[PDB]
Amino acid sequence: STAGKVIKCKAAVLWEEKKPFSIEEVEVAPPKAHEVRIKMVATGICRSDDHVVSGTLVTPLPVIAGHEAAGIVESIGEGVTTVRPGDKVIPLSTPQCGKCRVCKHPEGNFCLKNDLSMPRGTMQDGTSRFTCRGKPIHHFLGTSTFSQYTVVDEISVAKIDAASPLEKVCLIGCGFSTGYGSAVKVAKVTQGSTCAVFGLGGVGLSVIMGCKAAGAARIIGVDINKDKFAKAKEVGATECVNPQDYKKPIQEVLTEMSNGGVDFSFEVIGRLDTMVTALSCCQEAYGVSVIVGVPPDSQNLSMNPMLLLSGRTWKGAIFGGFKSKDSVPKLVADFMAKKFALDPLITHVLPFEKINEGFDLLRSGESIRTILTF
Amino acid sequence: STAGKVIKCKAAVLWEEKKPFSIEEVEVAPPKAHEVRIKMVATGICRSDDHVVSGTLVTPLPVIAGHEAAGIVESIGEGVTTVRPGDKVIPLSTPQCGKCRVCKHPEGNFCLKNDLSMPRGTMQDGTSRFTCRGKPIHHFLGTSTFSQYTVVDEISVAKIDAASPLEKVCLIGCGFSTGYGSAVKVAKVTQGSTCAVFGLGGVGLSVIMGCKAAGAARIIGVDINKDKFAKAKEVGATECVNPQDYKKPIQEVLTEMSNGGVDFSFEVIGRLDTMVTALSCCQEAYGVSVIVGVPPDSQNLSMNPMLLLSGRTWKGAIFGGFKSKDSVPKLVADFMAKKFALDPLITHVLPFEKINEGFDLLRSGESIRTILTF
Ligand SMILES: NC(=O)C1=CN([C@@H]2O[C@H](COP(=O)(O)OP(=O)(O)OC[C@H]3O[C@@H](n4cnc5c(N)ncnc54)[C@H](O)[C@@H]3O)[C@@H](O)[C@H]2O)C=CC1
Ligand SMILES: NC(=O)C1=CN([C@@H]2O[C@H](COP(=O)(O)OP(=O)(O)OC[C@H]3O[C@@H](n4cnc5c(N)ncnc54)[C@H](O)[C@@H]3O)[C@@H](O)[C@H]2O)C=CC1
Ligand SMILES: O=CNC1CCCCC1
Ligand SMILES: O=CNC1CCCCC1
Ligand SMILES: [Zn+2]
Ligand SMILES: [Zn+2]
Ligand SMILES: [Zn+2]
Ligand SMILES: [Zn+2]
Repeated sequence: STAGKVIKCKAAVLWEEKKPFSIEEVEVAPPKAHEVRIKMVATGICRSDDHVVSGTLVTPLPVIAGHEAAGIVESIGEGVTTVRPGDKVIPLSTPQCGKCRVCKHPEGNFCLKNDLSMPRGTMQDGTSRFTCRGKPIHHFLGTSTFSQYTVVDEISVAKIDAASPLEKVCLIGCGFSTGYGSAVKVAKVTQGSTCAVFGLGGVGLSVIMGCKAAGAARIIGVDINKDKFAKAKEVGATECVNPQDYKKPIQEVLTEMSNGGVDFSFEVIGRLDTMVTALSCCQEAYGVSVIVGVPPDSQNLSMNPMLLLSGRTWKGAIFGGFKSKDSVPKLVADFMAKKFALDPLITHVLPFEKINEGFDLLRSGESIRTILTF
Repeated sequence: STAGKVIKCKAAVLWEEKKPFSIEEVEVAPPKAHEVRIKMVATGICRSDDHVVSGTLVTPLPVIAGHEAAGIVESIGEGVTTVRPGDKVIPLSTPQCGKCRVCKHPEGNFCLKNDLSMPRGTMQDGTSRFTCRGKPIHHFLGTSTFSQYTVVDEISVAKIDAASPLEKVCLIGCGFSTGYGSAVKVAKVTQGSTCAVFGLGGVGLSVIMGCKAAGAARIIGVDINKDKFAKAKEVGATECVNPQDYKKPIQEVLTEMSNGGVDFSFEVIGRLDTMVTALSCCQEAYGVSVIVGVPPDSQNLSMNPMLLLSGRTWKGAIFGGFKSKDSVPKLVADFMAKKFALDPLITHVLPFEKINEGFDLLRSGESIRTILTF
C-alpha cells in the first residue's frame, strides 16, 4: 500500500536550536537505489540528540534527529541485498560500508562514510528524503529516527532477530553498545582491575555493565547527581562519589582511593574538564583512560603532556569500537541469550507524541533512557 | 685503595642555568648501604641533559648532570647483591625497585622510586654524595654521569656483559633503548605498517631502527634540519619531509602521503605543537601516536578531543617502556649478537674535558650522539 509512494507521517522536527521538537506531518520519499525505508517501532532518547538541541553538537538544521532505534523494513530500493520488507532492523549512526580502509582494518570502526566528521545531514547521495511544510529537512547521522518512517542507506542498517523485543533492543543501536564496548573492546578492562566511570547516565551505566562483565574488582561511579548512585550500584558500581561533596579535586580523591590511580577510567559526560580529570586519575605509568562523552563544538582542552609521558594511554571511540553492521545483530543475539540486561537502563516508556516530556526528563536528571513508542 | 674513602675527582658541575658546565674537582663520598660507586668510562650527551641547562627540564641546581653512560664498579656498599667491584655496569635514570605496584605490573616501567615526577636531586635516602668547593651538589635522576666517579642506588644500576664495549653501549642507558622500545614495545608497530617519526636525533633514529625491526613498510622521517635526512634513510627511513618546505601544515601533508593517516606516529622532539601534529597525522579511527620528547616544564598543550573520540590512541613513555634493570643487560646481549647497531648514532667522540664543545655540537645541529671518554 505504501511501496514506491511518498508517505505522509508524523515526525518530530527541530527547526532551530534551543526549541522544543515540533510534532507535525512530514513527507517521506520512497527509497532510491541501495536505500531502505523503515517503519519505526521504538526510539531511545540519547544525550547526543539533546546536544543537537543545545548547540553542543553542530549538524545542519532543520533536522529530524533521533538515532537510537529499532523498526521494521517497509520497502527497499533497487540493489538492496541485506534486508527485506518485514525484517526487524536497527539503524546505525556509524555505517559499515565494508570497503574503506577503516572497515577493512581489524580494529577500526569509524567508517569513512560517516556523517559525523563533516556533517552534511543528507543521505549518502547528498540529498534528503524528508519534506515538511514544503521545506526540505536534514537527516541526522544517516538515521533520523524521531519519525514514524525514515529512509537510511543500506550501509547504515542492520537486520536483527525476527523475535527481538524492539522496545528494548533499540538501545543496542547506540547507548548500550557504546558503553559496553568502551569497557570490553576499547579499554579492554582486565580481571581484578579498578575502574572509574564519570557520568552515570545510560551510556555510563553500560560502561559499568561492561567493566563488571570484564571482572573488574572495583568500579567507582562519579556523578554530580547523587540520585544516579542507586542504579549505578545495582548494575555493578562498588562505590560512588559526588565531586561536589569534596573540597579537593576529584582526581586527587580517586588517586587516593585507588592507592595511586585507577587502572581504567572513562569520561562519559562530555566536558573538557572531566576528560582531563579522568585521564589524571588513572595510574601514571600504566593507566588507560577512554573518552566517550561528546565535547562542546570546536572547544579545545588544555593538558600537561607529562600525564602521557609517564606511561598513560588516552583513547576515545565511537560506538564502543564495534564495527556496527557486524556487531549489532550479534549483540541482539547475546541479549536474547541473556548475556546482558537492558531493563536497568530503561526508566520511562512513553508514546512518541510525548517526545518533549522525554527530553525534559533527561534534562532534569530524572531519567536514564526514555523509550518512545510509535 | 679507594674503597671506603672519599674520592676526589673531576666532574662537570652545572652551577646555574644557561651557563657552560664547569669542569672542576669534586668529592665523592663512599657508598652507603645498597649503593654502588662507579668509575665512569663513557657517557653520551642526550638532549635531556641540555634541557637541564636550558631550564626545559627542571631539577635542583647546582647539579652533576649526565645519565646515559657506562662504567666499572669501584666499590659497593653493605647489602649490595647484584653487582661487584670490577663489573661493567650501566646506570639507570629510571630505577627498577622490583617492589612497587608499577614494577609488579606486566606493562609498567616508571618505577615509583624515580626522581623525575617530584625531583629532589638526591640519592634514595634524601642526601647527596657530592661536594664541590665545600658545597653539597645535587644528583640528576639518580645517575649523575658527568663525573669521573658517581654513586648510585642499587635499584638504579644494571650489570652488563664483561666483554661489552662501553664507549658504544652507554647509549643503551637512555637514547637507543628509549627510541627502540617506543616503537617495538610501546607502539607495538606492526609488519607492513606506515610510521611517521618527528625528530631525527639519536632518539628518533632509534625509533626508526625499531620500526624497521618491526617490519614497517614505510617510515617517514620528519625534521626541520634536512642535514638529518641522510642518516635517517641509512637506518631505515623510506622518505623524509621537512615541514618548512611545505605551504600546508605537515599533518595534512602526512595524511595525504599515507592515503588517510599513518598507522603509528612518534613525537621525538619535545614541542607542544609537534605533539598535537603527530597525533593528528595518525589515522583517525585506528592510529596510535607516542610522545617521547620532553615538553617544556609545566606547560600545557591545547587539543581538540574529537581527535581521540574518532578512535585514535595517544600514549607516552619513559625509556621505551622497558623495565630498566631487567632490560638493559638483555639489550646489551642483543647488541653483542649484532641484533641492532649503535655506530650510526655516534657521530662525534670527545674527551670528557671537552664536554662544552660536545654540547655546542648538539645545539648547532651537527651531532647525533657525542660520546665523552673519561
Ligand atoms: N562516543 C559515542 O559513540 C557516544 C557518545 N555519547 C555521549 O556520551 C555522553 C553521555 O551520554 P548519556 O549517558 O546519554 O548522557 P546522560 O546525560 O544521561 O548522562 C550524563 C551524566 O553525566 C552527569 N554529569 C554532568 N555533568 C557532570 C559533571 N561535571 N561531573 C560529573 N558528572 C556530571 C550527569 O548528572 C548525568 O548523569 C554524552 O556526551 C553523549 O553525547 C553517547 C552515545 C554514543
Ligand atoms: N621519553 C624518554 O625516556 C626520553 C626522552 N628524550 C627526549 O627526546 C627528545 C629527543 O632527544 P634527542 O634525540 O637526544 O634530541 P635531538 O635534539 O638530537 O633531536 C631532536 C630533533 O628534533 C629536530 N626538531 C627540532 N624542532 C623541530 C621541529 N619544530 N619540527 C621538526 N623537527 C624538529 C631537531 O632538528 C633534531 O634533529 C628530547 O626532548 C629528549 O629530552 C630523550 C631520551 C629519553
Ligand atoms: O550518540 C551517537 N553518536 C555520537 C557519537 C559521538 C559524537 C556525537 C554523536
Ligand atoms: O633522557 C632521560 N630521561 C628523560 C625522560 C623523559 C623526561 C625527562 C627525563
Ligand atoms: Zn567503511
Ligand atoms: Zn547516541
Ligand atoms: Zn618500583
Ligand atoms: Zn636521556
